[PDB]
Amino acid sequence: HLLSLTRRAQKHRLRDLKNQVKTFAEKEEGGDVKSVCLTLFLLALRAGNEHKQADELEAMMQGRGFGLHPAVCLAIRVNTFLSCSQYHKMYRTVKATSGRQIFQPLHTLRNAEKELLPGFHQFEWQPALKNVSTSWDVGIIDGLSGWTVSVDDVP
Amino acid sequence: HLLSLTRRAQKHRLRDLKNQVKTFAEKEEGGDVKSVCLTLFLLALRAGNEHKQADELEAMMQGRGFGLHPAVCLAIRVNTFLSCSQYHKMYRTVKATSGRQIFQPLHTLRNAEKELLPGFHQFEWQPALKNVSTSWDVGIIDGLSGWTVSVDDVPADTISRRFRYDVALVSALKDLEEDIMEGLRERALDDSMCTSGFTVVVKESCDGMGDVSEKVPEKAVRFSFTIMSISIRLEGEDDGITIFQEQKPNSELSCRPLCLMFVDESDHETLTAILGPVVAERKAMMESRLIISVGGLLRSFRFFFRGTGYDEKMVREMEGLEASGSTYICTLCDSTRAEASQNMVLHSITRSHDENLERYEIWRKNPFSESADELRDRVKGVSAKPFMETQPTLDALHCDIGNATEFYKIFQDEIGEVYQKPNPSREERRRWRSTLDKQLRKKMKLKPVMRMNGNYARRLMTREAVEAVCELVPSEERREALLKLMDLYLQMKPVWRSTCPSRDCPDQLCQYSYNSQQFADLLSSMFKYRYDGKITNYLHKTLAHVPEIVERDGSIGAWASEGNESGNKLFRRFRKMNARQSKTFELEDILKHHWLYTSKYLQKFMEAHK
Ligand SMILES: [Ca+2]
Ligand SMILES: [Zn+2]
Repeated sequence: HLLSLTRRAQKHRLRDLKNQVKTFAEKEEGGDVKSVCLTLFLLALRAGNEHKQADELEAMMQGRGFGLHPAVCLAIRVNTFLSCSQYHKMYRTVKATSGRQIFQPLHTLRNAEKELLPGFHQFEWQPALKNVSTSWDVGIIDGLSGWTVSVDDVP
Repeated sequence: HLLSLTRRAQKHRLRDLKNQVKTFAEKEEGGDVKSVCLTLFLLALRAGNEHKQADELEAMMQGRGFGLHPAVCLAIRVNTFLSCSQYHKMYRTVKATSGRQIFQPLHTLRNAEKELLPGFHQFEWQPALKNVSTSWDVGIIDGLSGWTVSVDDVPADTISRRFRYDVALVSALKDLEEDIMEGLRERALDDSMCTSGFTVVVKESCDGMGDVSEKVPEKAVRFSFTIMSISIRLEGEDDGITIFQEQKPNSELSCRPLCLMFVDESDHETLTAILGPVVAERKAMMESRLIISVGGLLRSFRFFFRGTGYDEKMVREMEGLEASGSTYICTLCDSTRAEASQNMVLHSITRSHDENLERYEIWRKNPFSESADELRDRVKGVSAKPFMETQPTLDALHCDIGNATEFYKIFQDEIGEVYQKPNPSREERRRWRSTLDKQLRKKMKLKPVMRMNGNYARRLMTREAVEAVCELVPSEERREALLKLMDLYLQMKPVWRSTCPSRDCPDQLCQYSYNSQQFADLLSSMFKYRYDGKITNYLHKTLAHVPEIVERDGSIGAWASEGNESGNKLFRRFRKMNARQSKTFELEDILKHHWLYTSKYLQKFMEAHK
């Protein structure tokens, strides 16, 4: 079996096959040796339904994503109701195993949405709004809106 | 470019080269089209000096499969209370975006788990176990155990779920197959040889839980066991050679649940009905020897069980003793309350299972025709029949709580004058409590608790907090006194709370005799007003039986029941997140999910090299 054989035995077992493939590739594609034998693999695997093999091979070759945009992750975390600490646990656990780190750490989520949250973009009005302050970078304010806290009054 | 066309486009171009490669593969390599192209491409990649991708594809179709192993995935699903549907949203999410899916689908988690749960690996008990079926594949069984449900009898109302005991044993031990073989190799012991001489020591714990905010009573009970140590016996002359000893026995992550019921601890009727088959298994398993395929070979184990994780309420309940302000305070010794304020230290361990059985006989047959109080005295507190054997042992954690509530009550008394005024009212007690609580908040920063949990007792039994309330007590002798008291207590504390005192604190053991004696003498002297004839029972256990127990049973605190108590916390979160939703299915689901949570194989991946 040419699977567990050394390099140069598979070499001279398949010299004629690789010669025929290189000749055909030079005949039709200018000579790109790699892309032909890569699609040979494409179709050879997709014959038996193991589409999973084909995906991970198109995963390696100029892959889209080792990793995810940090926004997609922040979104993942908030949309799976993940505790911050649990997600961090997961991040450490999924990074230590086969991790090139994929998920972003937590502290990069915290500055990632400073764009998603309110009070960020600059804006204005004309004519200037009435009875509304013009400061535009005010984030989350508690709604009491200036309650004159002394006790004896309406509390 | 061939990278731009459709796959039908491709086939219809590259048909003839596919035919050529298939025919040559037939005549020379066995007809293997797949491998012949894999190693072809692999060698054309190694033509360029593109070594790194040649390696990625080299480790890609062998050994490791997909991005991260399924078991690592099941484990993360478990270790984060991730709902099945939450997990699929994430799966779709991370897969659709840049994948190369990494996580595995649910139905492969659901198919790769049956390796972790009980009821999967084969075994055989030699000799045959007593009154236990021989099928080795029982999974989760419902605990009623064939109850004759007809209405007119006692009703089979109570819901329960449970494994068969031995199957859970074998599953958690084949889980420990990794570490036992690593212990076998690390010691450089023989592997194929010395297969029938293993020895396992197993701590089991039981406990119930009140005010389970259900979603029949509120209280729930959880019955669990833990693998303490594994040592070796073959081939003779010597003793048990330890191979494995639990590094963190007190942890929750090492506490394996077996049975869950929606029952209260109090009704004895329902508790014994459910937990009976279990007692017979333990008693029936003590004799036989286990035969398991471990480390590649069939091998034979023997067992020693140590029931130590019970609280005293249940320890005394489960042993026929009367509870709990009884005259016979000690579970180990026979002194009354009076006899426990007189003599603090000189005592000898007596109580066990079998004598309790015979003395119950003395109580039931009544061969000497004695009156009640004296039949009470001949048996020395043996009234009800023991149904279950528990090591006569002390629990660490609740001992700390008792001494902490006593010192809290003592501090409340000392702030005011209790040895001046021997009869105060409740007003001064609440009043004394109020200045203590204010003093505790200003100094040490600890708000009060309705009840002193263990961590507040760790912060309580320290010298600074004590000197912040010593400053309230005006007399300088009572002050210096309880301060010397606190110091003596702090020297003898790490003796019982440690895993192995013979190694971690040998010196407190050597002066333990003297340190406990000086504690008891100074208490009796400068406190006779309070400790005339009424002492609590943990104080007894700790002034009479600790050196003897820890010398006898090579370690203490390592067997407390804390590990199981804090796990109820997780039980609670598992009733919140993974509800079935049904009581019928829901206990089974908790057990399933919690058994997985407590596996070690999955905890090796939870660490991932820290
Ligand atoms: Ca308890
Ligand atoms: Zn005793």
